[PDB]
Amino acid sequence: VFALGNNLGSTDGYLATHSQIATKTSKPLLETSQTVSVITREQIDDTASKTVQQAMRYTPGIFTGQVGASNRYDYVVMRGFADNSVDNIYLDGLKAMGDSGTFSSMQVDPYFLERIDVLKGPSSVLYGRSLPGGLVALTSKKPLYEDYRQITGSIGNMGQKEMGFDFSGPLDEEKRIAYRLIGLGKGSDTQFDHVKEERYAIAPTLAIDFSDDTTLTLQGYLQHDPNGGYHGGVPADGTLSHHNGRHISREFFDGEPSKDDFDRTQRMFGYQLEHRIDDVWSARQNFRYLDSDVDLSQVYAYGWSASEPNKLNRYFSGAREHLQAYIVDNMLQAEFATGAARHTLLTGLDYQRRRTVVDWRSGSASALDAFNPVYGDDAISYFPDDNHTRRLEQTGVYLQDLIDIDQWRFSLGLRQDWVSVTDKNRSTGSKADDDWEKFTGRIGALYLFDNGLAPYVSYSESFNPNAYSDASGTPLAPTEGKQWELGLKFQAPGSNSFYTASLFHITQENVASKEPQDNFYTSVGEVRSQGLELEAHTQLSDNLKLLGSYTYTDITYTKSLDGNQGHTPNQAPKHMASLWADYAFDAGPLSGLSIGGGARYVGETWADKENTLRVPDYTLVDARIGYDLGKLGLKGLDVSLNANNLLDKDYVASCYSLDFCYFGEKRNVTATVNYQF
Ligand SMILES: O=C1CCC(=O)N(O)CCCCCNC(=O)CCC(=O)N(O)CCCCCN1
Ligand SMILES: O=C1CCC(=O)N(O)CCCCCNC(=O)CCC(=O)N(O)CCCCCN1
Ligand SMILES: O=C1CCC(=O)N(O)CCCCCNC(=O)CCC(=O)N(O)CCCCCN1
Ligand SMILES: [Fe+3]
Repeated sequence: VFALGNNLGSTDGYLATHSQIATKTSKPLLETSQTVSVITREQIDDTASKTVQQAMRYTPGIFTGQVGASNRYDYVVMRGFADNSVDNIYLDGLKAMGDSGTFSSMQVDPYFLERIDVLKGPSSVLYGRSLPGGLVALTSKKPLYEDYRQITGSIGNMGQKEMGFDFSGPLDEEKRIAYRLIGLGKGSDTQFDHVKEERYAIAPTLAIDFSDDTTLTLQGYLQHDPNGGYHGGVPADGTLSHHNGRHISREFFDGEPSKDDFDRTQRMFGYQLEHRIDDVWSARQNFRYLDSDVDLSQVYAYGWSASEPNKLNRYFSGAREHLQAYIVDNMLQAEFATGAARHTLLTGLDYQRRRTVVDWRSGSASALDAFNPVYGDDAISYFPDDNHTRRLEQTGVYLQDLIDIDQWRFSLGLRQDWVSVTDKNRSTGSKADDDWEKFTGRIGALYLFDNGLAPYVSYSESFNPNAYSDASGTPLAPTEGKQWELGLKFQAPGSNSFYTASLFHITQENVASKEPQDNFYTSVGEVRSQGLELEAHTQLSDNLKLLGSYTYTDITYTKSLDGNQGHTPNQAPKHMASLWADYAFDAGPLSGLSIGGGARYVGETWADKENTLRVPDYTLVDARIGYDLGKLGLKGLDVSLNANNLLDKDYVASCYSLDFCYFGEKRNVTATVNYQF
């Protein structure tokens, strides 16, 4: 059993029935007064999904183009909140613990994942520090109690190759002890000249039942990315328009092949202890330690040379980083009745402690011709080194009551947080030391009709430490999100279909803002995001699987000192939609064959905060072919072929500014072989 900290749903095709993302305790999606999406293991594979970021490319309210084709980090823009989008990821109930103010942001390979859960809007009441768009919860693969052995191989264009294996099963005659061990190797060239991606990772897991009342799960995850692909951008001039009559290629490398390194070693171990006391009382401890090394050498373009017609000015960034982080979550849940009301009452205490030691170097590099470049002129003019030790501590105390009474489903949550953040400029010897406490709350109400219709309303709050500091060097007040949400959910009790609509209004406060004149920030900015999401998961037969989505997002700087009080953030499409279908032939000559694909639409986005032109809209097509050769008498063998961006469209996915625009991925074609023993 054991609802606390577990999804416990069911899954069929692309549709999950339950999640714990919104509650830290298993709850049907239909009875949860929040917007929750679930991306199934099957959805990841069918779409040939290569990262967490890309796996959401079919999910409403999520923009997946912040840095275009780059795969170095998972940038998850939620409900138009692009800033700190790298810090939205949770793994097995615990904040991932990257430091978004450094290069040490972690990435979880999808091959280790069983599910991806997406919670929209402010959600600090259960998690502490987080962004106003929502958050993403990855659920790792766990030991199975029956033997499972899979081997997979993939090959593609762009020099892609990959190997994985996934073995699981019980170790004891009684099936109280089970393991899973997963490993993988991969490599890629990318559309971009002279770039490599490469990764090696292994994940051991051990599960032990001390009895029916107690389970301990032991986890390891060790990952080495000796190369980091491409993580650059080029000027809008001449990507979005011609530059002296020519266009920059989508394969252009703005760096120096002799000085382009990204080495990230991420080492994690942890455990989850599950103890049932009573049919009433349950307790859980989730724990994870992280230790990572990141090494970076990057020459990048930054604007056009003022003197040399078709050359870009270039600069150099260098970094060596060591990140350490501890996270524990202590949960105690009471399940009990009080007359007609059934209560699910949760109390928790969590603790985050992080230290990041960063030695940064920078300088000026030679200009580079943006059309027919000559590489090799790699001398750097160094700027002053900039060395820091960064520390963060977060202690949270939270309370939640899920109250079900007749057809009502209510949610009440409160959390008090103590945050301490410090930054020792180790070059200068100075230290910024700041302590804060924040109170956050959430209240939800949903009415469940007996046909599977569920209207609901939600109010929810969030906070995040401010990345900026004021006229005295003291960091500003944490930013704050507040959200009103209205929704409607529908599942016909027969069907394997599910439909939702969500209407949202998010206000974000204490955003840093200053007049262009000034060098100092004040916490007087405000941002508002409002809109509508529609999501459809259908099975119209036991062969035909559907997904669809529509997103309308109106985000605006409602208060700014910098001239921008009235503008729309860049990297924030007003309109998005997507649709994916998969058809499996199940009897007859074609049996064992599967066919699939889909299309996703992103509306225009602004290239800059100043709003001076648009990044055009784009429509991409995906397609798939699978064949289970077991149907030809070799059981456990299946093969598939995938193509994303099937029409090979050449587009800018987005721009962070007028200097930095990113290309979308060209067609990515994959062939996969899966064999179970
Ligand atoms: O370590 C760093 C920041 C991290 C970074 O920049 N990465 O690229 C790594 C990925 C983490 C976040 C994704 N990027 C952003 O959120 C854009 C940040 C931005 O606007 N800047 O100007 C840069 C910040 C100035 C200091 C530069 N040094
Ligand atoms: O140069 C720095 C510090 C180094 C750094 O932060 N790097 O990422 C490495 C080099 C950036 C190259 C372009 N990177 C992108 O366009 C992705 C977004 C991003 O990462 N930014 O930092 C946005 C601003 C980058 C310019 C200002 N800051
Ligand atoms: O304002 C700051 C700190 C805030 C920050 O880092 N932002 O990104 C603010 C978001 C608006 C700017 C969008 N992007 C760019 O201008 C490109 C690279 C970048 O991001 N820079 O900051 C380098 C610009 C120098 C600005 C001075 N430093
Ligand atoms: Fe950067």
